Amino acid sequence: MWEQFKKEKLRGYLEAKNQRKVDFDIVELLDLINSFDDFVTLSSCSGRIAVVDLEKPGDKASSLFLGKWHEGVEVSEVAEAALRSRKVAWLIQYPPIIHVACRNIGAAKLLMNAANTAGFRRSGVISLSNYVVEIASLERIELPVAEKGLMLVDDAYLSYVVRWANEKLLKGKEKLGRLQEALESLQRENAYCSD
Amino acid sequence: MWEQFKKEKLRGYLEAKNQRKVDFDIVELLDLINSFDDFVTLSSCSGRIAVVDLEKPGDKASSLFLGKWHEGVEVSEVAEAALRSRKVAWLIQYPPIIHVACRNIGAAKLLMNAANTAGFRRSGVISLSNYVVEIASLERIELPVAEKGLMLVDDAYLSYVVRWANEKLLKGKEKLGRLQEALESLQRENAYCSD
Repeated sequence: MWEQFKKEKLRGYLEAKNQRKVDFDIVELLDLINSFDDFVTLSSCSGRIAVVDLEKPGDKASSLFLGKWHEGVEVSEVAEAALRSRKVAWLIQYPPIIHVACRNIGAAKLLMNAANTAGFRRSGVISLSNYVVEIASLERIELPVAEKGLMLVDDAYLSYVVRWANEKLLKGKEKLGRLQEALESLQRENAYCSD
Repeated sequence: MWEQFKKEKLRGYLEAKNQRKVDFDIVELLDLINSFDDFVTLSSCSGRIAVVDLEKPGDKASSLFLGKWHEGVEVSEVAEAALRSRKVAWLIQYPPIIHVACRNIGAAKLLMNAANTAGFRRSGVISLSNYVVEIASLERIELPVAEKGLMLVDDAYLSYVVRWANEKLLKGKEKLGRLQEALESLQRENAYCSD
């Protein structure tokens, strides 16, 4: 059952790589994870900062992305997006989130422990069925900044909340890098020895 | 091992109830949870809105609570707190979070499924050891509103973000109520029948 399950999920990942529908900056991590026998990736996001045009907060049905960045962003990029709002522009920082199915309870514990080592608090098994571990962090810089193309906050305040968003996104990338290291250190234990 | 583990943890909960160190509005839920043989509560928060005086964002070491509410808050209460800041006052909404140890994998799956039924996305096993299930939600209204007793945002904007915070806190309480119902519906199956 596990090998057939992993083949199905891995086919989904390879199709997303072919369609260029995987965050370029964690293709390595995800490849690495899938190179363990007892893991298969399900989904991932390496973290982002966005500006989203929203009628009401949490109204995902009204939502339109005004701008989206997988890396640190200039205050200027953010204002630019916000000035294009037709409803309320929200600045949103999404931290990294990875889902990995694990073959058994020991494999889940291994991955959870590495995630924790890397600094991902709030990592957990979100489905016991195929021990799907979520590796994640607390998910809310989320604040309104413009309405119908007009700013709600002054340039100083915008600058402050963007710098903060940048700094959080970077810390997410740091933790992703550490997790890749940890898994690489693990995986490469006998890279230079047959025995 | 489980009964000795549960006795230790339950003693911690009863001591916190005696010291009035448990959120009054989920004493019922937590009691109910502890009335299952296969569960024991570890910790909980029923959700809150706070204003916190912070040097930098996430600088928990500089943090001082200027105001804290377990229920919906008047915009006026929030401004009042913020005006007392000596550093940067942040408005923070914390959603409900419950930790429950479960006796076996079936018990974990049961609790996770009820939590999901109630609307707690992002519920998971955060330690496989004693199947500690975290019941929780996404945790960030978090924004700066005053500095050294002076407002950074206008009254309209403050009103808007407080209303939003109120609405999120209420939805957390709704989900807590639903989870208590679900567990009660479960627990009371043979309340009126010996057989």
